[PDB]
Amino acid sequence: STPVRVATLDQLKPGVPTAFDVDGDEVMVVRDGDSVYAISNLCSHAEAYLDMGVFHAESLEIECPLHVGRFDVRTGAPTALPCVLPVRAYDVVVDGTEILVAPK
Ligand code: FES
Repeated sequence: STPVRVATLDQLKPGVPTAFDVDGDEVMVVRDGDSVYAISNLCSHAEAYLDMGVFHAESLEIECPLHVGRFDVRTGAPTALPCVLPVRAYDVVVDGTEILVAPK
């Protein structure tokens, strides 16, 4: 009603974060195994774009490229300084190989 289709699951390399426009909001999407996670692409610490940082599959953290703060991709929770405030997490469903993200 309606979500945003960003990509097909296998168009995403596992562990490689990308960003998509979801109804005006920029959203970082990343595959781990067969799971897909989505959070705001904008770091809460200062202006930086999380998809251009480093994804840590073992801990499910995205590391900001600018001051290397971290967020949990499952929840948007800040998990390493200097990030101290969470970013928005987006609900994601994979349906028939299509990755669908619920808009804000
Ligand atoms: S802008 Fe992301 S840690 Fe500073």
